[PDB]
Amino acid sequence: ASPFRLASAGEISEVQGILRTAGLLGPEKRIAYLGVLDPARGAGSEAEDRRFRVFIHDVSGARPQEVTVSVTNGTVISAVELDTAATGELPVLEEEFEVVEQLLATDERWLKALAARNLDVSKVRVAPLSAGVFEYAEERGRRILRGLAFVQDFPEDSAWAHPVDGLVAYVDVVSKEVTRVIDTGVFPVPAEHGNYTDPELTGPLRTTQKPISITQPEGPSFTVTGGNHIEWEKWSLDVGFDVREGVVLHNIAFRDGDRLRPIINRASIAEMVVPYGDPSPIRSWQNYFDTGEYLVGQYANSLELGCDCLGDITYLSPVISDAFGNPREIRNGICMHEEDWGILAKHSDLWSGINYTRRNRRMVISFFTTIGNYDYGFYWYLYLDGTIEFEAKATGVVFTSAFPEGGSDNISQLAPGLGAPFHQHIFSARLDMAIDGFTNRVEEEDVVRQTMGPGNERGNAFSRKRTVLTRESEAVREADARTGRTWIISNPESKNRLNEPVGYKLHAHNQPTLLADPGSSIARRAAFATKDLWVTRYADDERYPTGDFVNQHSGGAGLPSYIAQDRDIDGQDIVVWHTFGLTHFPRVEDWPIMPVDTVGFKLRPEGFFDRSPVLDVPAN
Amino acid sequence: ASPFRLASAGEISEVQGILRTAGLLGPEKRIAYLGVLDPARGAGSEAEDRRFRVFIHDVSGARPQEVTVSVTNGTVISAVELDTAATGELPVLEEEFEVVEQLLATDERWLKALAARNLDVSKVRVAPLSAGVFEYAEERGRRILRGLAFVQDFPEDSAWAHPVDGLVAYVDVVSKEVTRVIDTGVFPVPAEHGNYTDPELTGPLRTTQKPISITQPEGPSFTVTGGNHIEWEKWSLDVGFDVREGVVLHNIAFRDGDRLRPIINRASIAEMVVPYGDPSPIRSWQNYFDTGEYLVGQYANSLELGCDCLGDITYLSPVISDAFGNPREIRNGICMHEEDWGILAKHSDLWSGINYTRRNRRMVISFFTTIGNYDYGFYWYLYLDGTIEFEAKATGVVFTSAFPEGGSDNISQLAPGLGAPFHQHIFSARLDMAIDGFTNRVEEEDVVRQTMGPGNERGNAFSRKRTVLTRESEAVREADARTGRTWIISNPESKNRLNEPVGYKLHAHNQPTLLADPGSSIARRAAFATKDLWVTRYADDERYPTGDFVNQHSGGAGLPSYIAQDRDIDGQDIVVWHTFGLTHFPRVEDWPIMPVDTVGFKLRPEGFFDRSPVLDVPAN
Ligand SMILES: [Cu+2]
Ligand SMILES: [Cu+2]
Ligand code: NA
Ligand code: NA
Repeated sequence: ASPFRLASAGEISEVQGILRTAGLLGPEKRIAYLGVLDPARGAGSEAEDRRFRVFIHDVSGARPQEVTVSVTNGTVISAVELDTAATGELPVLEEEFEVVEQLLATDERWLKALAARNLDVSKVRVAPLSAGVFEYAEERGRRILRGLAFVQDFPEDSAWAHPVDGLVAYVDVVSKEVTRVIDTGVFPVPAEHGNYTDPELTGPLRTTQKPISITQPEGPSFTVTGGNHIEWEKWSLDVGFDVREGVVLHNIAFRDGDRLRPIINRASIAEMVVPYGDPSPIRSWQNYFDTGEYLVGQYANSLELGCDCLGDITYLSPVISDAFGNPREIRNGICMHEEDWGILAKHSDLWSGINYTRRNRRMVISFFTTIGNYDYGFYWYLYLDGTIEFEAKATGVVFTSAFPEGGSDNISQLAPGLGAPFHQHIFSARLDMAIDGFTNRVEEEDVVRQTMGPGNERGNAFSRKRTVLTRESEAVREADARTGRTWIISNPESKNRLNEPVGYKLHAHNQPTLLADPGSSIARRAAFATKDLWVTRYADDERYPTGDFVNQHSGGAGLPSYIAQDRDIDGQDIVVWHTFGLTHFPRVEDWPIMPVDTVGFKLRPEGFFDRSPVLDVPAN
Repeated sequence: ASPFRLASAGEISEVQGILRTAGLLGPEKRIAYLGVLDPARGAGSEAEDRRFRVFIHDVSGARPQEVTVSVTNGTVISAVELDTAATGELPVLEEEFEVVEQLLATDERWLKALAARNLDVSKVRVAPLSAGVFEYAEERGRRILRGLAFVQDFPEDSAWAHPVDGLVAYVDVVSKEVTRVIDTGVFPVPAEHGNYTDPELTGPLRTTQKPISITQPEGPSFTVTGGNHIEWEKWSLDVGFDVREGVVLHNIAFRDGDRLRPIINRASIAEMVVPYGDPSPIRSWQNYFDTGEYLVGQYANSLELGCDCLGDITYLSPVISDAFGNPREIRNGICMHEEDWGILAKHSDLWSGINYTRRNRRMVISFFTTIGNYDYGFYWYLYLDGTIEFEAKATGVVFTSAFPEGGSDNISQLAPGLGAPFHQHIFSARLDMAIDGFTNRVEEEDVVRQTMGPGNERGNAFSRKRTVLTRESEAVREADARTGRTWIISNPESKNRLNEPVGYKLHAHNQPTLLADPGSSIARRAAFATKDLWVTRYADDERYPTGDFVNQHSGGAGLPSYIAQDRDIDGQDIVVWHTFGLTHFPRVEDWPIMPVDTVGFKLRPEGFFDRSPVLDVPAN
């Protein structure tokens, strides 16, 4: 019944038939992206209109199209040819991963470089990497992928231990041409293996780990209705899934007594960028937008009970489309469960003699994704006390290079002759705010130091200042950990019983933002990442901080272009964009597979409730 | 057998007898502090010498003494009269808590102020607060406590909801004199109650929370031997307990294959300070060193299975001394258990087709303490991958005031007429480092931005710089979140297989440090808190960042005085002092009892192991 229900297999078959009868899905076509569109502002129209956005690629070489279709009304709504030299290529196709290794396997120049290194071609894996935009003018308009080579000694070998440095090729995957092959010098191929399941490397496994058993004998405290509508401990929300963004949260709300109070209309990780800091021309072009270029949702793992998700777990299995419009189920793609979170509140009073202790709990909603050497867990947490937290978990295998003779200021050595280039993982959270409704605004809050003097005779005083962001042109903000800087999203027209506007406070981790030079290509294409916080006026088509077509776009689209409109955000329908990430100087302990590292943010109520919202929690 | 074993009841009886026969523990004496001394550097002396340090107070008015005794040799080792006007008062006695309310209950000036507010004296609770050092010259040399009044409407009432503003008194607890009573004006006593167990306030309790069951059918994976020696998942350590510091960790080490590698010799929270930012003369003197002035260990709660500690929990019950030298057991004062911590490592490889997932685990060691309105949980965590984390959990009831007519820049309103002054909770972690032994050093690590140009043609490069701290005079460091600043403690004489010095990286949360004016009394007495990081050369008697006698000391002792020696720390026996804390602008949701807020730090291996140390973890 709900317009926010997950796309069904049936709905996706219907989309493929509508594109077929309309003659848009010919045998030369590929679906590069398919997703349900969110209902428009003011869903007061009786009965939904399930619409779908589709990106259609033409392998033969024709121009691609952007298509909207209504499955409610079996009709194509719009269909637009795209000039990709202008607005950007389409997302990388999964079938294109192999084409780079196969195109290179017959190229004369490729084989010359391999033979000079005594590499058997059937042993060389080639990674299909996004091209970006640089100085090669013949790439404009063309669908380009660059290739980096790794040696696999045998089928089960970890190729990441054997990079082939000094060598890169570029590939046009439509016309199937190796446009360039660059060989800047021979580097020794690192010899040590990195197979983390070889008893030779692991040694004997531990016998010391006794089991931890986490059960819920009466089942879980949350309920799911309609496929994806969660109700848990006064929280209410819909779990959506998009093949580009991954897990999306809609209609996050809190049942304060008898009325349902909205908090966030839509929450998602709307882009990630991984820029590399090795200035070597073999790699100085390396930057991946995993979300924008590859679509992280389509590589969601299936999560195993007992290994990935432990406890009483409820699964969701979202449906996406393959390149031909057939429905594909991702079995057990989303984990949801509650877990114990220690003490919520505690006090033993000397004067009343009353002792009081309550436990905290969190709702967990997660999925895990693999793009090549990288694996990423996306975790959303809901806590009893109203706090909302996001956490990214980064693991997998580090991207490797050779370690140069006598060192490097931009690469870490992980094993003899084996290096790891410096890089970042930067995420963009897009928070469509709905603090007690849609009239919201953002204040910046700084700690204020006071000087010893009149009115502050003992020099102990300190305060805080709040600056309202009224226009988009002044809502591009930087962190300042030293002054305790946070941001409050409030509703100026909704007050608590103290006659204060209700609000939520955003707590950032204050990690470094984009390190690249402001004149670089990557600072241009990933402008959102140069700043910690952006606020925009909501608009239906302002969906991604980089725009709709990241692959080989020349830069400027998305956030820098939205805020140019200089719209009013003082008490309006606004969207908060928060940049946060990890700056990774790889360590020996990251090799040969890396332990999880984490980064995130959280939002806590700030005068949203009239008292603590967890007075009614039992003792058990 | 171990010299780091917890003090026993027998040992404490023996201490009381030795002080008795020696005529130091007369009927006018009080033990204000008793603790075991750590073994000296080079414990190669066969058989230990269990020594004890004792602070002895004289209620009659004589001078107090500092005494060392050996229970191994039943002899007093040293005994020193103290000039407390010079070196500071002794810690606050527990029996002194009542004396302020009883001394004030017969004072003419106190009763005059109460009658002008129609307060029945038998209903007024008085909080015994530390005095600090300010402008009152008659306080030098005297044992002073200040008193703030709260109304209790009935025995089980929460007095914190009913502060009596505009009123403070000062009290000499030795001669029993009310030295001053200041009444700066009448404020309405806030009327709403804050009883969080009253069904009227809580409403009906939730019936929606189903149970979470955490069991270990084969028992826990860690072993305890000798009372307090932990071995768990290659970790090894001793859990100590001191009535001032609380839980202390000794001899933290990691079993890397066959050899036992030390990491940290001694870890403790060596001081906490809570400064208030309300400039009102009723409160502008308010600062508590809970550790230094009150001794947090002696207020450790007893932790209930199922409420405070959930799972398969092992308890320790430490023994301390009461004011008369009788042993007092704190039943179930320390919780230790392991808990599941999600995914440790994960990768699905496209080319090898191998799927790999491991879970992480943490060892938990905690206690909980109550000082008046405040409750604090101290958590030390040990992780499979070598990470060490500390976490403070702050809860209890916020300290309250009246909320003034038409607002305040230094106080939050929590209920009609009820305010909460701004304040901080600042902790000092003292880390006696032993990275693969005692030759250690500290480098500061900053991210380095590079300009687009020659050698960096595409403007993508970035690097990092490490600055060695060689003398104490240059080891007073500040955070800088914007440049990713961290600190590495390494051993220049111990290398990994890449010929890099092994090391651990300290990750700080980068919260604001002491906000008070640098000329304030509190910036003088709490100098450690004005800076994020200090490094000192180890010395037996350099134990606390504030010195041994915090109560009413005029300032400068501890860290600022140690570093003046300008000793060498480049490859030496060093101690790291890390300042971290919470800046608390109270919110409505903090009332009437506050949900937990957290702050901490962590240390991760940085080239300490030759590869990942968790390759040998099973799948289960
Ligand atoms: Cu990384
Ligand atoms: Cu506080
Ligand atoms: Na909004
Ligand atoms: Na040391």
